[PDB]
Amino acid sequence: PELLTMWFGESEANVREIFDKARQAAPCVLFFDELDSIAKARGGNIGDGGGAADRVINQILTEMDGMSTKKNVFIIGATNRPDIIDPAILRPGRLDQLIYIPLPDEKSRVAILKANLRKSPVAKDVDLEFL
Amino acid sequence: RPNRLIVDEAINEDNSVVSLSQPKMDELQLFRGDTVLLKGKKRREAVCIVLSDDTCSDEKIRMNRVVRNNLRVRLGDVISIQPCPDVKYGKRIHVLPIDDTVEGITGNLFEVYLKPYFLEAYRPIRKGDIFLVRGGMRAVEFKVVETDPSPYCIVAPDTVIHCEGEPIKREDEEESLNEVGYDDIGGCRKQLAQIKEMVELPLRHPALFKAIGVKPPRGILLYGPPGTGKTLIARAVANETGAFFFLINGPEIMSKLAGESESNLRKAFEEAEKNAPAIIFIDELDAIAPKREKTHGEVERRIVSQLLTLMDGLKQRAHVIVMAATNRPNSIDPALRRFGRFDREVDIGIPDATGRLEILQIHTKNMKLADDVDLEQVANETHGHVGADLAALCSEAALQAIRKKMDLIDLEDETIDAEVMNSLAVTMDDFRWALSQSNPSALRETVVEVPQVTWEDIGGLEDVKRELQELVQYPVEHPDKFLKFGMTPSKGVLFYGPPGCGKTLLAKAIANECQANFISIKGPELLTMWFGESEANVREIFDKARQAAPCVLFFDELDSIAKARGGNIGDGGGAADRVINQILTEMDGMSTKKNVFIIGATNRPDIIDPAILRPGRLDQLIYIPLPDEKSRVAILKANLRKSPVAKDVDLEFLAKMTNGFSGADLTEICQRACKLAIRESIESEIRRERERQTNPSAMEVEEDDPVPEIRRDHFEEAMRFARRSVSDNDIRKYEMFAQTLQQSRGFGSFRFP
Ligand SMILES: Nc1ncnc2c1ncn2[C@@H]1O[C@H](COP(=O)(O)OP(=O)(O)O)[C@@H](O)[C@H]1O
Ligand SMILES: Nc1ncnc2c1ncn2[C@@H]1O[C@H](COP(=O)(O)OP(=O)(O)O)[C@@H](O)[C@H]1O
Repeated sequence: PELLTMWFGESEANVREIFDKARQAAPCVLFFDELDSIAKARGGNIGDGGGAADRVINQILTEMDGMSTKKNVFIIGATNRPDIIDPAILRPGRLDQLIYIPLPDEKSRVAILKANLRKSPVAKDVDLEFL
Repeated sequence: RPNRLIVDEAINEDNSVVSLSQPKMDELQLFRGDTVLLKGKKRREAVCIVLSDDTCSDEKIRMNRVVRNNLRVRLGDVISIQPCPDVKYGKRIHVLPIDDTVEGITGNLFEVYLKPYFLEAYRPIRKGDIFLVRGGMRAVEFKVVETDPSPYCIVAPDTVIHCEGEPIKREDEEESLNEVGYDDIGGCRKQLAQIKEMVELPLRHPALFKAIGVKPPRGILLYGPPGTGKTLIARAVANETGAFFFLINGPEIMSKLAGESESNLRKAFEEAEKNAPAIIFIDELDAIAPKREKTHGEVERRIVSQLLTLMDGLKQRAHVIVMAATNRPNSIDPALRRFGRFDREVDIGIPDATGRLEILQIHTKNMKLADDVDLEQVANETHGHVGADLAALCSEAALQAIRKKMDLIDLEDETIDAEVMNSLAVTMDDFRWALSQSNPSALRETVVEVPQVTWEDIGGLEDVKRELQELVQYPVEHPDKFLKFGMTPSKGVLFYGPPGCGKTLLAKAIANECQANFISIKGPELLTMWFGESEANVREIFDKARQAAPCVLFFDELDSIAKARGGNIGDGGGAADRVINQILTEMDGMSTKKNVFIIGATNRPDIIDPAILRPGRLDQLIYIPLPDEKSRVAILKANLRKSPVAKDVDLEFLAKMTNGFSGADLTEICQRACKLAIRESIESEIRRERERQTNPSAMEVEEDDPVPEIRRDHFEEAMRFARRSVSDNDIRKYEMFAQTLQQSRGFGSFRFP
């Protein structure tokens, strides 16, 4: 939502201020949730906001290129659809490593339930492993 | 000491009655209708008649303004009650009026005023008091100078009165009952309660407050549409609590020439600080402290800086309270809303129908109404008006009534007569004309109020009623269990189904049952904030919604985004998703504690962007089925209850035959049946005059066949062209969108324990 907010009007000020805030508070783990939102938005009938999409992607690319490697500021991005994203990002000096996150199965699921149902009551009757 | 009690505002209008709670009534061994002696500051004694009331507490005595001005006390003071059953009958009196309430009367004050007041009243009186009697058009107050036996006596049918004598002057202790009080404000009960809560202690008890050593409020903002009566509220508080109300105009200070304007403001603050606990009222704050962009000149910046410095110069020891009045809180310069300066904000909204009723009731206390007055109807008809407009309405209705009959009454040369200004009875023909010529001032504003739809208005939909009652009522009624069980309450509900199934009625009904403010937003408004600016238009709406909690915000036709974006235009998509992005942004940011409930409505759910349908956001979906032959009988009863019903009723083929009708076509069927009835009635009337124009006196009496009646024939002339509002194919697609979830719900078999 914030990415699209700085996609329908201005594009430059917000990226500069957010990267400055991230750099000044080092160390930090900057997070870019739903990096595919712009690609999903402009992939439909809408075909006018592409200029601002170039603006946003260019800002992200430029103030990743301008970050000194001595400063400890990571960048993490999560995308639901990887293929339609810009392949310029997946270049050395930018987001390079790709980690695949599978769907939890069986033995992971019982741990998921154990973590979730800590809550305050209990379930001493039904067996977690069965479900 | 079982005598000391604290005074409080009463409800009864009679001057010589007070309200006591039953335990104090029993403990003091006093009976109903007797006389008791009351005493307070400055050694003032009064006589009154005890009346019962369970609402007041033991320490709380309810008593109205005239007795208070007799006792020379204020709210929250301490008075003591003593038994007085020895009061005897009376004798010669010399009741006299005051000069500044009798100018231009010149009438028989004995017959017009005192006789109605003392007739079957048995009101006791005491020497040296002031009592106010309501009459023809003004307020008249009389004073007693002596009586026999002195001072106590009760007016009896067999006593001698004299209203002859020159008017006396003011007692010189003010005590003017013609000023404002708490009874002159209506429709703003909650806001007045808040103001009393946050102002009464620093002004009434300064010594104890400075003893405790806690920071008092230094500024209060009142913002709302003009004419709602903010200055009235400030004046009422200042007069009743006891203060030195000092008013500072905006334009008057602004237009004072050269750089001398600051000197007046500084002198005002320095003079207010040196007198007493005061209430400085800065009127039209936005006139002298506007936004930074608007301050083209340089004197405005100097004035604003002077105001800020003077406001900051309120070091600890200061009983001065600054109150400011303004329009919407966007014109004020942001630097004024820091801490130490104006921080508290109170919203004085436009009154609703009930509030209009109390305003009209207040403004016509003097006027002599007729027996044809229907003030509740006028209040129900006058939506979109503020206090000043209703005051002007009453005033010019009185002028119309006096104008209609003025030659016959005595126009004299300089004064009036009391008798002639008593048959003046304003009637509904005057008020209808008054409404016919009047321009409302508010109109195009968002209105928040309790909807009047009751659960019985809607028919059927028991499952949806149960789900809504579970979802909205439960979190606010038993909060502890939610916290103790891990469960974290839900935020909103999205409705979907065929159009015309009554989603808006259900939302209004649930808002009424939950007893919370309702705010409705229409599709056209969303389209308006589409084309152009969408930033603030989704900002002040949420600000108002959050400020007036508890609330049930309703979004109608949320699907218009895809309805208009979808097509051959495609260029409105940017400003389009601006709106949805703003909705998501300030709907994911609301605190879970806030009890602001969001409800969405749509009829083409497949095209809604699935970003909204996520956990934390609007998640629960309730399907509203198209009513069919189960419940249309209830719908028809609901929408034909108001009309003068019919004979033989439907209950039958009328409802039975139709299968697949929404509410809209049933309502239009009712409208068409009533239209046919009206057409028949008017045609019979026109025939009656077209027949009697050539006839002599035919003992013309009330026989005109005017009794309303809508027989089966009218309904027959109605269902001959009714149409199926909802097409059959729509059901398929809506139920397929439901089937997506239901097939995702397919796995439901009971597993092993
Ligand atoms: N109970 C009431 N609520 C609101 N307004 C009222 C009430 N009683 C009287 N009024 C009218 O409201 C007017 C207030 O005038 P004004 O000071 O201009 O209001 P504001 O300054 O808030 O615009 C008075 O002239 C009075 O006639
Ligand atoms: N008990 C009822 N059930 C269903 N509809 C009703 C009922 N009573 C009245 N109606 C009609 O339903 C309409 C409500 O429209 P609304 O539900 O807002 O339309 P939409 O569902 O398209 O938003 C009213 O105009 C009214 O004429």
